[PDB]
Amino acid sequence: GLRQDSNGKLRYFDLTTGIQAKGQFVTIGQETYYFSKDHGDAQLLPMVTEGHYGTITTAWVYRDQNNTILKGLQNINGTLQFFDPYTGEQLKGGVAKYDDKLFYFESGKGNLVSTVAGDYQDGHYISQDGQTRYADKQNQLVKGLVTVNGALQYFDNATGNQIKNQQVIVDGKTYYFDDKGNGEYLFTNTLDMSTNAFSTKNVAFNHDSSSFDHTVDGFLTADTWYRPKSILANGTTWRDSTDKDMRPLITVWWPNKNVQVNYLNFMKANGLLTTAAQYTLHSDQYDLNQAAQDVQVAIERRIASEHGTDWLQKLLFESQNNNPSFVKQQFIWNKDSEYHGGGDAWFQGGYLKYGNNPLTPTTNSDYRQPGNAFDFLLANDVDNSNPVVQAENLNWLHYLMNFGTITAGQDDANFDSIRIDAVDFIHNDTIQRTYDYLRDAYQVQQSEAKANQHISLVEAGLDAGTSTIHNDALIESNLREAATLSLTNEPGKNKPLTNMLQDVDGGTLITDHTQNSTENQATPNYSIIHAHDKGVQEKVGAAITDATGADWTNFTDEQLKAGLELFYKDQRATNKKYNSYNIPSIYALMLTNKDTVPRMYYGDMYQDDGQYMANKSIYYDALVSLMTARKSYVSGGQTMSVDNHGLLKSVRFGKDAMTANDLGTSATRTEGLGVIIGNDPKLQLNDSDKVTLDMGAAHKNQKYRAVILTTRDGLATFNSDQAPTAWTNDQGTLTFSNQEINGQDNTQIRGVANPQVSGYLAVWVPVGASDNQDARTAATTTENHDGKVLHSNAALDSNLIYEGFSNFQPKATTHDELTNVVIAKNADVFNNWGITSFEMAPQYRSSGDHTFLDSTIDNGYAFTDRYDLGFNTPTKYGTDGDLRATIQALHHANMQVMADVVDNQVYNLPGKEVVSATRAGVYGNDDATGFGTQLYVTNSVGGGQYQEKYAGQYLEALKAKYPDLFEGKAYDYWYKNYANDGSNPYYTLSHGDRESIPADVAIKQWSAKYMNGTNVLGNGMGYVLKDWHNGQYFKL
Ligand SMILES: [Ca+2]
Ligand code: NA
Repeated sequence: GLRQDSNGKLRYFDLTTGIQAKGQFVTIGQETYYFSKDHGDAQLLPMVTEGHYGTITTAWVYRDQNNTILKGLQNINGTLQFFDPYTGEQLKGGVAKYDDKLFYFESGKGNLVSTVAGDYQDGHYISQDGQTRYADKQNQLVKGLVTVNGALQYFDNATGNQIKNQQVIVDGKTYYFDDKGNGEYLFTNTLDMSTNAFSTKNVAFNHDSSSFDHTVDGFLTADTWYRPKSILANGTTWRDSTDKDMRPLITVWWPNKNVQVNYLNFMKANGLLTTAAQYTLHSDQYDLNQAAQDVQVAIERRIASEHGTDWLQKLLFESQNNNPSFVKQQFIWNKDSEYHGGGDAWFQGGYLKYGNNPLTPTTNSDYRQPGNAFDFLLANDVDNSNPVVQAENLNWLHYLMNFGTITAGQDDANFDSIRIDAVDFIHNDTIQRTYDYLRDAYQVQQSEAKANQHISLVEAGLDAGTSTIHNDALIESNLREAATLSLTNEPGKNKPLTNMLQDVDGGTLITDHTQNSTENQATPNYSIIHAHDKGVQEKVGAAITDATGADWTNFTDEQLKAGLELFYKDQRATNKKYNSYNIPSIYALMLTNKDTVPRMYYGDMYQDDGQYMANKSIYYDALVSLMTARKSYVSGGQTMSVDNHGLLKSVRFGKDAMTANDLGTSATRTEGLGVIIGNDPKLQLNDSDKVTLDMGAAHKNQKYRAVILTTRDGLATFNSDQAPTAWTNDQGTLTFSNQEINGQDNTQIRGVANPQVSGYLAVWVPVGASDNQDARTAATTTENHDGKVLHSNAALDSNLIYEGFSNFQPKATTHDELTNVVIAKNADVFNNWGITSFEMAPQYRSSGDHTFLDSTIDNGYAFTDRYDLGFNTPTKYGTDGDLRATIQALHHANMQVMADVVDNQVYNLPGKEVVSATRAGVYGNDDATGFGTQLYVTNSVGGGQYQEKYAGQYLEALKAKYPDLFEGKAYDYWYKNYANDGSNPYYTLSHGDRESIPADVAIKQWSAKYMNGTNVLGNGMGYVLKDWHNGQYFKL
């Protein structure tokens, strides 16, 4: 070990190999020394006790017992650190010179971990032989572990090839080098194990499963206990082990030196070793190994004293004194070694993509191809490319589309249509096959009569190319996004309303409102401003976190209630910090524009500081008046322009009048409407200027009356002809000005700032409609020949969807407050507004696990058992009985009912397995991180009682009735291409070929073989134990 030479100089010789230590640091008993690179002579580095870490103008520094700033190399608390010799600023993640040699100080704590061969600033990279290399100032290849322009980097010693996206062992230390070759230290490896007689007795009794616990799929974990050959009873007397003897693996074996060091120091601090001896990353391994064997003595004495091991379970594996457990304190066994986050880690810290390993035959897969623009989002990502999962998705769809029949023999209690949740995150083949189901079951492709009985929609725009190719479902129009530019912002922050003249998705036209006199041209679409998520969840989220301090995905009912109070107070004020401006105007656009199906959001009409439908919003009357006027008056062609005062003027002509010169039928006279919208609350007209609405040739010399007028304090609303009136001239033009018409207040145009309008809003309809005029157009049975399921025409436009929930509804405190009970009770209210399609929330039982917003407010999107729609105990919305009664009531009130189909993910599956994992982002793209690729313990097995009962149960019958669904099939779809030069995305026609699928394999419970991946779980890169020297996993 430590030995003096002839002259009394101290030198060090490794305790196992006998190799002299030179140019390195060694801890010996209590002291840490450096041994010079020349003669190997010792220099004692004094232990710094007392003193504290601080800051300076902001840079961390370290001050001694009496407050002096320390400079240079320092031995602090059994670590070596380096502080700039001028500023005293601590170095972290870089090199410093000592003894004219370079040492690296890791980025986490600034601890000295290694020697670096050289530091380079003046050479240059080259490409040779298909590799990247680095040439120094003399144009000579650089080799080994070096720093280049301040980055730690590694060039293969033999070739000079730079290493990228790999973990590399250099001189006994393990590093990761990223996609640019930029490195980071991970851990110091253990040299080699004791081979004394003591160690031979710690060896495992055998390799059988019964010798180890906390195993998964035959692999060992950090939590594993094992049966040794022998037990040092009470620390003194070796005996053969029995089948009742188990000891933690981590009392005898460590994955790296950091963990062994931390282990000895932890056991020190908890009374199982007392010694002046310091244990550091510079300790001789021989001493560390012996120290661990000595801790065993003290462990065995305490096991004899306490007649058991429960104290040791707690000591190593539970939180003690509000600290993480010993295991969880270790880098390789915690989230720090998973490198969470990144721009592609949209939720939950990001994702782990599953792959294959020869040692994991039960979780391997031949599939896992995303087959769409996106892959991961949340929780356990379902592999919807897998043929067995595709069959299961058809099973579940059929279940939902026959839920009343299936569960109660009630054929009037089944869902009619679907929303495809997270459509761009699931494989195109399952989307195409889903649309074939609906074609097979309901003949939607035969005519609008059938298609319009089953109006489905997806959560995407024009990028949902499987949905647009044959318009099997509505895509979302660009109105929301356009309105967010020009209407929803505070004064001074809106763009001009000219962006509302065309509805355009990344440069592609969905529909043009300017002079729309045609049909069957627009892409069938739905228009919204808000939804349960969109435009909402992160604004409430901010009132919550602001009033409370909680995070937007995880809070208590009490903190939520508080945030909602602030939220609604803000909503009802003119000056809004959290809430959207101009909401009634935007609804006016939605509810009068041609060539769309509008969707009403529940939360724009009702407030979540009340139970379902209890508290009307400030906008409620305006939206009711607009839905009422839509049903009575809205039909025919559209025109739209923005005048010289910035006012948007939108006219609908009435039934059968497509252009401004058409006369239509006798019905036309009393149909049509005009809308004037401004976004300038300071608008003032001069005395001579006019604002005109050109109502058209069917509306000459005609009396109009208001639906909506802008007032000082809000909006005046009128649902009858008893309203202020105005007259068209002999050309059909209504004329407004800065003066009132016939002394009628609020008939003049002027900008206004108030809680319901920030700019100007007026809606005018012809006087004289009969009490139940209905300007809607019925669907016909005429056959389609163009290949499209939905067609954007007067009949499709006559539909109206209601999204009948909000995330932030409170839990019901009584049966009568339950959402689904209240919906059934109020079914005629929806009919009277003209709702034709009732979009219910996802009805699946919430996992309740608080791992995301959806599983904290229990909205139905985060579930374990996708067949459990409220059996035994209710969901947030009611029981399975309450659901059937709701669907019944809606149907008897002439509405279709939408099932929110969530194929993307499953939450909270308790059964564990082991699968190969790499970090990935939403796109399914591998991230270059330190975690690399590791076997990983996943929470991947489960489902629930209803998945067990129903999954796969319908497949044999479905293959008999609709055999085509189980065949392979060629199909086309549109594919969104993004341009290099920053010009608009463009669409190309892709071909797909879905596989044949089986009907005889059920997914009764989920497992990893059927998943693409999972959100990161925080277990670490090395929770599944292996030999880090050679990468070999332990396996029973
Ligand atoms: Ca997915
Ligand atoms: Na050694």
